[PDB]
Amino acid sequence: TVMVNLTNPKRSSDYYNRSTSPWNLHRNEDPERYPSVIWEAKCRHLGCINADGNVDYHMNSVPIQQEILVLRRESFRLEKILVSVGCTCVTPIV
Amino acid sequence: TVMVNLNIHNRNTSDYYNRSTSPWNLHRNEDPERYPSVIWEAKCRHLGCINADGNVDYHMNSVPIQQEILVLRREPPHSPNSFRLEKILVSVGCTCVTPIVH
Ligand SMILES: O=C(O)c1cc(NCc2ccccc2OCCOCCOCCOc2ccccc2CNc2cc(C(=O)O)cc(-c3ccnc4ccccc34)c2)cc(-c2ccnc3c2CC=CC3)c1
Repeated sequence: TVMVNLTNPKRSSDYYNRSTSPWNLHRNEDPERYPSVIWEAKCRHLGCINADGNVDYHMNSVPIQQEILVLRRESFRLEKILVSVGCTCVTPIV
Repeated sequence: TVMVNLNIHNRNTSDYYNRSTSPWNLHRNEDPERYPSVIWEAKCRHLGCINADGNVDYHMNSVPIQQEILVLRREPPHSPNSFRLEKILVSVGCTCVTPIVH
């Protein structure tokens, strides 16, 4: 137990819309948490968008996750959580 | 100023990054004055994206995906706080974007 003294690009980025594996954000709010609001990505399609603007289901939209530090009120407890931050397009086999 | 229970935290030293059409490499961001002191950040391998033939198509863009994250910053011992909470940006991977539509 220690004493701790206490700009988001998602407010302006457009990759979620122009990606071949686009996504949308879901608001995760917790007033018992710092940060109080985090935004999690959910891939928009199963497959990926091809050059004709159609979903190619052989390719796979998958979410990229990042482990982040959060504070949970207890005075706080330091914890780690897994957040989906965007999606990428993968081939199922090389 | 708050009181943080660090509980069981201690310092430490999928293959999408390769199968993606916008593949990336991870680079070591190290700062002994920070917790976590090491963060692995992505840097896209190419300006373009990989096409069905396995070559790079530069009319498409590989771009990094960023996440704002909390980190602990070391405070001098003279200070009543052990740590200083900060926000930094980390690239977690890359995506392939079209530069223009239609
Ligand atoms: O097995 C597969 O097929 C395989 C496929 C891909 N990349 C191609 C690909 C990606 C995604 C879907 C299909 C793909 O291929 C389909 C068959 O090819 C049709 C040919 O198209 C020409 C090129 O197109 C691309 C080239 C690069 C990236 C994305 C695309 C296609 N998307 C696209 C193109 C364009 C453009 O303007 O061209 C515009 C948009 C667009 C984006 C967003 N909103 C829109 C809205 C409206 C209109 C367009 C859009 C999307 C890589 C690997 C692979 C991945 C990783 N390691 C390896 C390999 C393959 C081999 C070895 C290793 C394997």
